[PDB]
Amino acid sequence: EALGMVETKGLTAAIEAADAMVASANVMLVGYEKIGLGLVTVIVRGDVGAVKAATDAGAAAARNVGEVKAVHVIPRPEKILP
Amino acid sequence: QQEALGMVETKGLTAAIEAADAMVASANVMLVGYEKIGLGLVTVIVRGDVGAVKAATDAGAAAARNVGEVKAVHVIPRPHTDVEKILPK
Amino acid sequence: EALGMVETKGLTAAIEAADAMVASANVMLVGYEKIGLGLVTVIVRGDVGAVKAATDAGAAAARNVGEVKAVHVIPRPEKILP
Amino acid sequence: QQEALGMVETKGLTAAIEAADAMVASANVMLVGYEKIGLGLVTVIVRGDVGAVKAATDAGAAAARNVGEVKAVHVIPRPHTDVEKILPK
Amino acid sequence: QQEALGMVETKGLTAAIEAADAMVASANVMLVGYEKIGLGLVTVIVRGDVGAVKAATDAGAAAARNVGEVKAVHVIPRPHTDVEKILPK
Amino acid sequence: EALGMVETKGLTAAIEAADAMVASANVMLVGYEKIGLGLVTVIVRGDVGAVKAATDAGAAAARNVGEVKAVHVIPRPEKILP
Repeated sequence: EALGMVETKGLTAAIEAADAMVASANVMLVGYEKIGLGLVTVIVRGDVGAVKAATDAGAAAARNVGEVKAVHVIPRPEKILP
Repeated sequence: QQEALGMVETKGLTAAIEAADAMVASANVMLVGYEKIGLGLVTVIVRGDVGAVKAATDAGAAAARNVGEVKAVHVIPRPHTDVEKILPK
Repeated sequence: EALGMVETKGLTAAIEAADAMVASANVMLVGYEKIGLGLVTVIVRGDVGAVKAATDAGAAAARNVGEVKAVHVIPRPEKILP
Repeated sequence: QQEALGMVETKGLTAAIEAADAMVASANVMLVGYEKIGLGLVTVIVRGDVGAVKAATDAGAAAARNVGEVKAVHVIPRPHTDVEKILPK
Repeated sequence: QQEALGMVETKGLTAAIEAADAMVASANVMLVGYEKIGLGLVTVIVRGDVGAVKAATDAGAAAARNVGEVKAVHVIPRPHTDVEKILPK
Repeated sequence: EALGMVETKGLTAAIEAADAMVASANVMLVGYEKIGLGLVTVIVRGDVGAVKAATDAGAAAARNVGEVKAVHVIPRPEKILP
């Protein structure tokens, strides 16, 4: 049960990422995190395969809207989230 | 391709309220809400038909431009079963 | 029943605007909004005439304290506020 | 011209607490509170007589300057019926 | 010199979650939590033995560097009676 | 019963200051304050002597981690805090 995240500059690029990820595979949206400097992180949860597929599609879709600052998959054993 | 989310991201809140007003008066769109992400950035979100949403965002963006900076303008067509599920809310 | 707003860089310029607007005409102070980057929006509600008079006086008074970033009147039919 | 609001806006919180202390010890002014607006900006607000408020803000600004940056210093004379009504509180 | 606090401060949240994961898998350290201070800065805090904490922070910092910027890496040895008392929590 | 504070750029430098202050003298940690721009203020309370000793040690320790923006002691008569 992996965690996946797309970090963007702008919220529009983050919602675009969230839409692309959930349509792409069997992943559940955990939520959003605002850390300032116009930075928003979109977090998904699901099996490793579904998470890797979702983040690649979420990053590719956000890229067309705004600047993607980070794309990452953590195949974890939600304790690690804020 | 029937249901959609629309957004106008501005630098300044006045430009965002101006966008929200122009959107709802220009097309058959319902205001979902606002989001503050820091750096003076505010996102205005609307919901309605893809055609209505594309028309609202173009009018929202044009009206906000007269007040402040518009940083982003975007339309996301949605499945219609859980249109608002992808929003932070 | 119009909405009026003065957006400033600095809070002192915003409180100065709020004071000038409420003394100028029959307008009710809705509140303040902080959006970061030192930006503060002062919002008033009242009839269109009273709102246009208040915002012109609020902008002119704030100008003497700090930098006014936006001045606007919306003659609306509070649903549109955050 | 009898009741007034006073403010000292600083870059840094230490300079703001230093201003608040200098204000209350220098003149017959009551501390209303603080406001954080981002960009490291903090506003200290005082209430009292116009004369006392002008004297407190000058001492608050001078004391804060030794600690940090002072971005704004201002006095607003108020009607006395609803002195604090204009504040965000 | 037995109990310690460790921290990795990053620009970006993804780099912070990556640090948190690398820390807990690399050494016998417990994740305390996160702190957002603005400017896109996030601090990840761990608790454990001084040796384990120095090993976790080095692995957390190295793993975060592959994702984003690491702004600070630090180890604070603690008395063991009230290890977490100094944290903002 | 004085107030003492160390203002830093970064949270790590602030926690380092808090640790150095509490070990240095008989001072109680009031708390932390985040004002944005990566600025964090660490506040202590105790007798004037203990507070002056704590802030000097807290500033010296933070200096080795990050940039200290302010160091100050107020020998007060907690009303003055946010």
